Amino acid sequence: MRVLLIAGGVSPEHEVSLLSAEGVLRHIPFPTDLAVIAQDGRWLLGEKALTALEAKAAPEGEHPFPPPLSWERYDVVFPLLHGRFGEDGTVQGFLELLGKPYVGAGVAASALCMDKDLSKRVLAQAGVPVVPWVAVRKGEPPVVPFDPPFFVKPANTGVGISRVERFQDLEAALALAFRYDEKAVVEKALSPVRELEVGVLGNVFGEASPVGEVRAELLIPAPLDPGTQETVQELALKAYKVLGVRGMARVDFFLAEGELYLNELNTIPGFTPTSMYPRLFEAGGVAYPELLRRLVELALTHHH
Amino acid sequence: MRVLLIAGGVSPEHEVSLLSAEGVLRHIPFPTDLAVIAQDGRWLLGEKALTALEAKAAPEGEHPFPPPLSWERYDVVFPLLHGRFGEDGTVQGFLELLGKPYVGAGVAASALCMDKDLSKRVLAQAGVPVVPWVAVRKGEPPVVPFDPPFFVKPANTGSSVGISRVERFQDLEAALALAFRYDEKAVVEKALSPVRELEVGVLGNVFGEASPVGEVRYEAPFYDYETKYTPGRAELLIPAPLDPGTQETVQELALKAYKVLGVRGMARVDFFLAEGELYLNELNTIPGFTPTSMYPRLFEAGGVAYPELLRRLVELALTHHHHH
Ligand SMILES: Nc1ncnc2c1ncn2[C@@H]1O[C@H](COP(=O)(O)OP(=O)(O)O)[C@@H](O)[C@H]1O
Ligand SMILES: [K+]
Ligand SMILES: [Mg+2]
Repeated sequence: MRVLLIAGGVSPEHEVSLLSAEGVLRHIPFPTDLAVIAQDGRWLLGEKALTALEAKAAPEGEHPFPPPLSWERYDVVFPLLHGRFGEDGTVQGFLELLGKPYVGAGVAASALCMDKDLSKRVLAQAGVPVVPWVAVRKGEPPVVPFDPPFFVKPANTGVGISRVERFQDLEAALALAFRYDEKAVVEKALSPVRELEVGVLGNVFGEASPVGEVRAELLIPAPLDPGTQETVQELALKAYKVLGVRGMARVDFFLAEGELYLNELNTIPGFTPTSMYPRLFEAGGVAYPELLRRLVELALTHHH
Repeated sequence: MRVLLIAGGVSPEHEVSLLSAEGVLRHIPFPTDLAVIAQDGRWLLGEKALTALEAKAAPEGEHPFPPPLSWERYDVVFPLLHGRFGEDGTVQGFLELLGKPYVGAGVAASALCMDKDLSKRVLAQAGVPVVPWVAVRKGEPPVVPFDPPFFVKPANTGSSVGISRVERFQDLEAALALAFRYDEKAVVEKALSPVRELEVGVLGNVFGEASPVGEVRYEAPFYDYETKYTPGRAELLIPAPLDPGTQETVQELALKAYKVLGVRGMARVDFFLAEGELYLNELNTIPGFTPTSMYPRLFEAGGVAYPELLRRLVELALTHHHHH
């Protein structure tokens, strides 16, 4: 079985995407070719991709989309792209039309988990705790029922984020966010707050890894009481199932005043050997080569 | 200025899509080329695409995806595909990576509006009244929180394909198996009867304008496939016979759901009216443009002639891409 690895991308996470590709290529137990999307959207195949990998940045590519890629020569595609044109369902839709099995969530789950507003609406309706938030659309004035501090983020970008401490500064933060997305979210900023992260693996019905914490060091496992550790994993699996995520997801939480809040589901998390998602499943008995093998196997299982 | 019209698809609504292409091609006020996705997934271009149209069905195609199209010839793509692979964000995602302006909703809104489970979760959270429902996975034991009669559907479907009305729990397993033939996730809704079916068209990007409210009448048990497209079988009341407050409320809820889901271009929003209570049934981001179709007739009743509706759909696509 041969695997195609697509990395880079036009998003600001182009570099960290290439760093994830280097770690995967160094440990995947399959023959794996690399294909790079340069920052200008054009593709690099063959040796120019590896050259772009070693340079850690591909500013300009060769082939405009769609690329002259021998799709039939690969059994599984691993979209290792972060952010826009990576985790938002566009590349997934292309692969769906190519008929190629691919790692990770499908079009609907990728687009939903990328939308900071619509994902919370789904999660809140399912009974999953999330931080109080409001959507603001460009032009329409904002209606914020809570008090500062807020976070003002572009809803679909995954840059333009501001921590607003005075209501006076809200119009400036919305103006900054609106130049990257027509819809913005305003989230109540919790403080003090701890960040917890847990990995899920599987198709719709996943298994949870141990919980980790970001304090920038990675506490693995996170120093959590037995009850809180369980609720984090339970809440992650529920959210994973409600959104219909496939393959994998890193589910980030907030812990404040003893309350858990689902922060974000990442369908293509950072994947260096030292990244949180591989380290969490390593702590759970799933080593990095085995983790990559299972992700490929799950891509084929869904494809029947 | 040149529009590429894409019709057909590998969804069950393939033949419905070719009918809509004929209606759009007849009145579109732009130079428009047709491309057809045959039922095997392979594309027909140029003269073969037009021949596939007169056949009213395209079983086999020539070019595998992606097709050898000169995308730089076309300023706007009009995906006139219904259902899976066309209305659910997959084709939209391809057009996004191509950098080409296209008519209709984006990736997220298309995928969300094609999922009868997730869409209702968003609408119910935003306070939009919906029918009580439950989702069921393939091979997962069904737990129906209410009592029959039911409507069992695949979560991703169109033109009433795979939908069953259930009156006994013994008939539920057979209704779910029929639904699982078209989707791995099913929905089980509480059947409303008697029910009136109200439909209203929306036009615009996120902040839309509503058409007059129309109504669907028929003698069949429900608005099924044969009723929807066999001419004369379903009768369209345009505008619908309603109180002023009722037509107003339908339009307000249509625009509200349209805005929450971030729909672009167009949508036909369908409602249930039962015992004085309204219920939003579903949103359709690529509605029909065929002779028995409600969307263009509603805007025609509202003063927007068929060529003008298609002109604004194309211009809205250009506005979003180049200016947002
Ligand atoms: N809860 C319900 N109560 C009454 N009729 C229903 C209900 N759900 C579906 N129907 C009937 O089934 C038809 C199609 O349902 P819908 O959810 O729109 O599926 P599709 O998207 O395939 O059209 C509707 O026109 C309606 O007549
Ligand atoms: K729909
Ligand atoms: Mg439908």
